[PDB]
Amino acid sequence: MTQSLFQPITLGALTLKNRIVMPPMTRSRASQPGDVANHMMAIYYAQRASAGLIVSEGTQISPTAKGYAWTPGIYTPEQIAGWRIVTEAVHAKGCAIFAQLWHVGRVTHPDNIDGQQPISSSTLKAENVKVFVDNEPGFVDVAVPRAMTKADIAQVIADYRQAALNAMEAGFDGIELHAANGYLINQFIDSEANNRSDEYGGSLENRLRFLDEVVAALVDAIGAERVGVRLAPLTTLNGTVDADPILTYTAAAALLNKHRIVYLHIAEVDWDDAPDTPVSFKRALREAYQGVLIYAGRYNAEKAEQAINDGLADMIGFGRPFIANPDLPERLRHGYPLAEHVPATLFGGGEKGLTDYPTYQA
Ligand SMILES: Cc1cc2nc3c(=O)[nH]c(=O)nc-3n(C[C@H](O)[C@H](O)[C@H](O)COP(=O)(O)O)c2cc1C
Ligand SMILES: O=Cc1ccc(O)cc1
Ligand SMILES: O=Cc1ccc(O)cc1
Repeated sequence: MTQSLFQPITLGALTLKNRIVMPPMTRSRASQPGDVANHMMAIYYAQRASAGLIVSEGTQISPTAKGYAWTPGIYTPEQIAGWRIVTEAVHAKGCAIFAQLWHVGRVTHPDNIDGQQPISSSTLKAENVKVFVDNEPGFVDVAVPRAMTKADIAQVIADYRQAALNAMEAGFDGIELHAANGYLINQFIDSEANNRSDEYGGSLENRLRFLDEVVAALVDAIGAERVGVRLAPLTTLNGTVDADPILTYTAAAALLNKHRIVYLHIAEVDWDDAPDTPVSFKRALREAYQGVLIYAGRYNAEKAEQAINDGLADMIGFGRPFIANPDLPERLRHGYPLAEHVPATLFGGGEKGLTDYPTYQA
């Protein structure tokens, strides 16, 4: 029935139109050279501004934080200006937008990071994990990362902190820390991906240290009311696996709650990796974290409404459906049929498969 889904909600200093979120979705359409957010991306996001909140596709915080060809960066003056075009376009439509600050850690190839060697919590390679390269050739197997030294850690935190400032300069309403889907921070969090012997490995407290320090920096830079964090407790598609996900992530949620981050975003499904997410686990997260809770992963109107009314979620993200339906909210509200996206145009290319999905017309 969707009544709650269409109720507004306060997100820090923002008052959002509804509970629908356009989750972060890499489309790899950044202008070359320079990986700059561009005009077609601005049109793309503005077309979907009826969402209550838009979270931008992952945007790398540095040259070595990139994992896929043509993804937009947020560290150069040009990239900031490029993103500004996007946020202004989105704001002109009346919608809030957060920048997803990204660092892929070991999920990359030297070709995508100026020949450099990928960094990670440890020297563990992601099993059968491929990334894309060039400016095109194709997919290639990820490389072997090198364990991050204390200097590396201080640098990445620095890059995250500056990226946050750059996001504000770019006009974003806030930032989302990508600590999910097997990327850098996730590589510290999950036990089976972190084999460090120092303060950033071993115990649960140590495995959460990097997340704690990065968030501390982000909050210090732009305020907790403008900081969101994304986690992926149960999925493992990109190579990260935890030994006790339920405990690790309930703890992570409690930790983030202390930082008073504005929202916690849970990535429940990653492609066809949809692990059963116990309602009991969801209720524990609801108690561990008291802010705005967002979930994304195979939701339809019914399941979204039910998640909100059961007290499990405050907002719900719809990813793939938003790709093919710029007016997704209107369709969900009326029960109009949803167009399906074309996998072949998800990444790279131009406007085709990006801005030419029409709004609904009976
Ligand atoms: C083309 C595509 C690119 C994605 N890129 C991102 C991203 O950059 N960052 C992220 O955290 N999740 C990313 N996601 C995951 C989505 O945000 C979302 O959690 C996922 O698609 C599950 O929701 P859905 O079943 O409604 O599509 C991507 C998904 C797709 C389909
Ligand atoms: O096919 C191109 C491509 C670019 C970046 C990716 O993330 C995935 C695919
Ligand atoms: O398909 C690209 C992709 C990028 C980042 C993720 O978090 C998940 C998917």
